[PDB]
Amino acid sequence: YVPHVPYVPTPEKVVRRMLEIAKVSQDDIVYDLGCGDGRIIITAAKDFNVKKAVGVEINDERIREALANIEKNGVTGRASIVKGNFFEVDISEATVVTMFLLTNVNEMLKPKLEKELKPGTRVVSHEFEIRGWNPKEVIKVEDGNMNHTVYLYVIG
Ligand SMILES: C[S@@+](CC[C@H](N)C(=O)[O-])C[C@H]1O[C@@H](n2cnc3c(N)ncnc32)[C@H](O)[C@@H]1O
Ligand SMILES: [Mg+2]
Repeated sequence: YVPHVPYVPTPEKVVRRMLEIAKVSQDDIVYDLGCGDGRIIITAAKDFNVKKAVGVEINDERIREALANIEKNGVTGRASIVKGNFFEVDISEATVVTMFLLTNVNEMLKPKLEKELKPGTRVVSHEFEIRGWNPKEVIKVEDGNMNHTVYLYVIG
């Protein structure tokens, strides 16, 4: 089995602000690349009423959490998990893509996004500047003692 692996979730306030910044609404399909405990797709479904939210995650410890959290939050009808490497998972149906990634995956991520996402798709990232792209918005989010940066991109 896969042993314990540390992770970094996005604080709840930053999750909300990300979805606000991307103007997430009911008609949206939200994909979270590396969804961890599922909080972004759960909040999108629970608080922003999205028709569909899909979390992609490779770590089974995280997936087990996320699956339970979906039930605990009463959003099993609209939120789901895809087990896999998000580089290898089809995200083309997304109208909004969220990311909080702490490794240098920029060079790899850019071509998959341009290839699979339709023009007008919004990409919103927590402290992940996408090198070579021009952000529509760069927003500082104050979170108690903590500060965060959120980037918004619009495909095309
Ligand atoms: C920084 S945590 C963020 C979790 C969540 N999106 C949030 O903001 O609260 C990054 C997550 O991405 C997952 N991850 C990293 N690389 C991945 C990959 N290639 N495919 C799927 N998941 C990945 C990790 O296992 C971890 O759960
Ligand atoms: Mg932060």
